[PDB]
Amino acid sequence: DLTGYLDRINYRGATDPTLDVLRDLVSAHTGAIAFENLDPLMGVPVDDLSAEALADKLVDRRRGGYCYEHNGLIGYVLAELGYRVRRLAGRVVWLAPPDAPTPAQTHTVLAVTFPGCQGPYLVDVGFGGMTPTAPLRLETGTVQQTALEPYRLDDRGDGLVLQAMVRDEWQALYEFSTLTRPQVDLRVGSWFVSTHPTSHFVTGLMAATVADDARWNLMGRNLAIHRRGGTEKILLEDAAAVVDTLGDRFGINVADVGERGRLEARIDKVCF
Ligand SMILES: NNc1nncc2ccccc12
Ligand SMILES: NNc1nncc2ccccc12
Repeated sequence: DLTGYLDRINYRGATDPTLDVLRDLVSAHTGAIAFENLDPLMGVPVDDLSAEALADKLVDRRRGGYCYEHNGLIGYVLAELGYRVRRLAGRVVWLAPPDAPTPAQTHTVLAVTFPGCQGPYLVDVGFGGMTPTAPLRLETGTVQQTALEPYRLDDRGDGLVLQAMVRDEWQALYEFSTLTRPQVDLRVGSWFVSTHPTSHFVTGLMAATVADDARWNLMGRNLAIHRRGGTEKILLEDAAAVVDTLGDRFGINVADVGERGRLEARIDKVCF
């Protein structure tokens, strides 16, 4: 299974559990496998978070996925390579004020260590739209510049909060505990966010990729290309054009979802 994954992300480097390999893997993964919620949008739950199910979808079938699928898959890969992987749970606070109601635990991230590491590293390749394209030092206060935006971790209560410089200000993305969460808890969270009528992944369409000094973000029919210099926004004309963008620009095997007419009609009723 390891080979199939490495070919999918077009990785060619060494496979020893080191910092450089972790960097190169995260970079290759985020540039190759899109974030998408086509399953929950089409009424297909994300329930099965085993190595076999995630590799079947994200590698063999050339589909994307969301946080549970992305960090699930890379978590299994890193474990096989010799990294120590702990799975964590998070609450998403992006664009919300500090007095917003407590969000559900619907995000999952990884705490990663390896032979000779000075400290633990945060790995998150599943936070569609703003996922860090580098492993980040799991330490507070330090500004950590990536290939795209800079990131910063801060101590918030009994846990931590990940922040990123978006446009002109520091934005809180998600807060999380560093306590290990059992697989079953992650399944419960993934079920909620993929099946609940109020979930943004059920009511709408979201897709995201990086290629390579730019972010390609899609919210329904609204396509945004974020570069270091600025941002360009494209209003997609119809549901048919949205599907084309998902297949071409985002590299998703849209045929896997089923008949294109059904996907177009779902996008038409939801986004238009
Ligand atoms: N799939 N996990 C996620 N859960 N809630 C909100 C999110 C917002 C952006 C990206 C991923 C998210
Ligand atoms: N470097 N500061 C930055 N701040 N906001 C957005 C960015 C997007 C791409 C690259 C850099 C960015």
